[PDB]
Amino acid sequence: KQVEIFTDGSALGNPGPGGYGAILRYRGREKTFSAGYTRTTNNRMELMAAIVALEALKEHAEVILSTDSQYVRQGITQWIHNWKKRGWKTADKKPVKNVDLWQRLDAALGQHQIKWEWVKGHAGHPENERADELARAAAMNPTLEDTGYQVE
Repeated sequence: KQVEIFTDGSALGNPGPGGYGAILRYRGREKTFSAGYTRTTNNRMELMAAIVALEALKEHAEVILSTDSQYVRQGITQWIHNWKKRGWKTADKKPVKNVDLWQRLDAALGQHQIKWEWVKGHAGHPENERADELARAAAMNPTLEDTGYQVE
């Protein structure tokens, strides 16, 4: 009884309009999530896609989460454990970039058993390609304010 999640996010500027797409599959069926923000970044949308998909889980699960985001992979596999040791601050004592979303992702995660699948390209990954199409459509017609976005 595993849940398969496929996520992607993108933006059209640095900061610009952006959006996310997430696909959840469980016991044969599929659910889709997508929303666009007026001023955000690619990395924030890559993170938001995973957050929204995991927050949709209403009971503890065994999850296989597939994403091609290098940023999410680096946070999960390289950075988050050390950021927690340092109180979510860098060496210059500033809050970690996108700390709001990393902390929200950590809350959305830790209740589930997650196997991360770090995919590279779209070839052979149709759900990831569709998640990208959803994110791009959302970026072309954004409705929400990414209140946590901060310059730099």
